[PDB]
Amino acid sequence: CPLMVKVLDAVRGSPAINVAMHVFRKAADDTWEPFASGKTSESGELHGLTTEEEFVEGIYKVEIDTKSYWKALGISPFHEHAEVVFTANDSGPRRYTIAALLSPYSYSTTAVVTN
Amino acid sequence: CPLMVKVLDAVRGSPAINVAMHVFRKAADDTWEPFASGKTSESGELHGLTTEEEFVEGIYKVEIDTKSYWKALGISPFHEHAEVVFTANDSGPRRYTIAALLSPYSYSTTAVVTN
Amino acid sequence: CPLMVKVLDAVRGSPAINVAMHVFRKAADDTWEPFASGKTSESGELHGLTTEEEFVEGIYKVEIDTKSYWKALGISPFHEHAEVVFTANDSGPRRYTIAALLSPYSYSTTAVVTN
Amino acid sequence: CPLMVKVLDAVRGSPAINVAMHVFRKAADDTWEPFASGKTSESGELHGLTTEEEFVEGIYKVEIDTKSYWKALGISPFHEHAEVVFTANDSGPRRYTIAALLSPYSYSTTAVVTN
Ligand SMILES: CCc1oc2c(Cl)ccc(Cl)c2c1C(=O)c1cc(I)c(O)c(I)c1
Ligand SMILES: CCc1oc2c(Cl)ccc(Cl)c2c1C(=O)c1cc(I)c(O)c(I)c1
Repeated sequence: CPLMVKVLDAVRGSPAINVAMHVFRKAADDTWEPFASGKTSESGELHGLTTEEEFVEGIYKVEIDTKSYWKALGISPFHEHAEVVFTANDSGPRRYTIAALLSPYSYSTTAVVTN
Repeated sequence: CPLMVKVLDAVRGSPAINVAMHVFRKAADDTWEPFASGKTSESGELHGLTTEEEFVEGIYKVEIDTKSYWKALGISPFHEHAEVVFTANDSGPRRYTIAALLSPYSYSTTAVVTN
Repeated sequence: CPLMVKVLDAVRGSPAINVAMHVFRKAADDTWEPFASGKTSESGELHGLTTEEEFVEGIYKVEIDTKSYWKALGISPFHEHAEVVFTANDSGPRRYTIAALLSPYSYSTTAVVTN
Repeated sequence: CPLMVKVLDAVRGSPAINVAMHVFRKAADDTWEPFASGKTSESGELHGLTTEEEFVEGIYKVEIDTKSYWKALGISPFHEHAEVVFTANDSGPRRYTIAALLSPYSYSTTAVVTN
């Protein structure tokens, strides 16, 4: 699993469950081609988005539907979505975890890139 | 000033100076139209992007060029940019401060919205 | 003003108003001695804690009463308080802004240090 | 495992390895009794601190030696340590993960409390 996403909820102190997201890959014409998508599990995680073979170098965008998450909780959110845009680069075997910690008016995001 | 941005550096504990950013507004045809742009000052702040009359209701995107910031400091960061996308002025005019705290592999972002 | 604190609310997207905090300084006997205290204003800021002459080198602790903040909003938060402990003025006098962004189960804290 | 700690590094985008920490429990005389300690693994995690039987309600402090971590990396840090102080409360079976994301001049911390 070369690319995984983890989402946590800073209001409830829990995994953010059933958070939908779409992953896009930047095309030569600078448009965002849909690449993969899913919803987070009960652990706030989304696995199995891509494979080693297809996860080639390039610019990728993860668009996390945080607005729908907060709306389902009855809490007014600020952002339309949380977007994480990064370049994936071949420097040895790399596994990427994109993590986001969500609050209604704020979010934090980090990457855990390992071998 | 109804739309201001502030950027801090979490490595040096300082304002993030000379950070370029572009603001877009979603058009009726669903494309992102250019709205305003600028760079942060010595205080890490960017003021004067718009006016109360021009800053109508809509969905706005602030694209903060964090990559160029880190690269000029010798650092190859994870993110291509920090994106902040939000609906503004849906309940009447408000003043928005978009803030981002930057590290090479992570950033946090929040908003301060006043009436 | 060499020591200022700013506190924001990540749920409401606003300053965190009326947040009490106590500042301590580590004594030569290694106990925490009271140094200054106050509460945040309508802007979420606390100024006037000390002076350049009084704010000598040393290890300082800012104890931010986040629990009382959340409880007054009806929320039972995770943390008892937010603690920020740092050495100040070790290379000569500096100006410090201690910032905290609060959510019920999470907070971020940073420092802005200027010469 | 009722209490676990996870530490990540926002400069290198990796688990924070070999980070030492001590856990304290508040005593009746308001002093901090040493309770448990350890160093994070290659995954940035510390398990096996306590057991269900001894992890009773009370106020607990996790003191994370972030200063030694950054010093070992040759990077000048702001904080003496990162402290996380919380009340553990019996509301059904609860597992606590205390997580911290570290930068030299800033850190974020959250709790993931589950059943
Ligand atoms: C969404 C995950 C996450 O994102 C963070 C950001 Cl962005 C800032 C600070 C923190 Cl602490 C976190 C954080 C975690 O708490 C976390 C991470 C992993 I990997 C994990 O297995 C568990 I359990 C918890
Ligand atoms: C409490 C202030 C604060 O703390 C943060 C943390 Cl800890 C992480 C990320 C962010 Cl973006 C912030 C943040 C701000 O938004 C901020 C800071 C300053 I100085 C400021 O003048 C204004 I306006 C806004």
